[PDB]
Amino acid sequence: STIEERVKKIIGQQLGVKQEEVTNNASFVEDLGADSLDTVELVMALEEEFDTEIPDEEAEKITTVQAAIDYINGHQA
Repeated sequence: STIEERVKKIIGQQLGVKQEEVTNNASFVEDLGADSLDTVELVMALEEEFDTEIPDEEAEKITTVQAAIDYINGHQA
């Protein structure tokens, strides 16, 4: 669906990066660098995309992007 294909973007923009280096198994946080506009942003995005205030507690599990997908999918599957 148009959830993941967009997720990458969210992380590709939110975190602030290009639209190519975005994969489905990269700890953007440490891997790349998301210690400011990581969740604080991703949340809103991933939130606007549907509705799920991804809490840091659970955000630490979405360090990457895929998790952010399997997460939004693990809710409405």
